[PDB]
Amino acid sequence: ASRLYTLVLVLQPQRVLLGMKKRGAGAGRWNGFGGKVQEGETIEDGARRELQEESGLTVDALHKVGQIVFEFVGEPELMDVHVFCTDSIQGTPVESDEMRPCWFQLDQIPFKDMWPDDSYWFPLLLQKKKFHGYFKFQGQDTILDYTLREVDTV
Ligand SMILES: Nc1nc2ncccc2[nH]1
Repeated sequence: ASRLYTLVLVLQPQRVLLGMKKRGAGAGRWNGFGGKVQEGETIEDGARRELQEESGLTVDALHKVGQIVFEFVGEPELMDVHVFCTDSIQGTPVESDEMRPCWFQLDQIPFKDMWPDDSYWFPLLLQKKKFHGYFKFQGQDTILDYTLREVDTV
């Protein structure tokens, strides 16, 4: 019982784009851009669509970098998050009622204001490693258990 989500990191040689979510799921935290995959839509097409919706940016090729499954205790559905990165975008990041984008130098990624699991897998993304992870959460702040391994094929 899992539901598909996407997550896109615009990762350039010296900086990464994140968005401050203003409401709803994950509000108040910096995040990549993504959301639910639609009926009849490929995961990658969903990732490209959500990047545009949430950041205003157009991406062509997206590179698969990981899969992370999230369990929230007390919630039936697991989140099956397909993570992608890109270094070539078009457009300029757009602030909307839903998200405030902002570039971060790689040594200044705001982990204290991000979901706590990101501290584990972001360093792999930064070194161009691919991964499979699982995180069991209680609430939005507490990781009860996790696994995380590097893979050759996402
Ligand atoms: N970047 C990111 N980390 C997350 N952790 C748990 C749920 C959703 C998440 N999005």
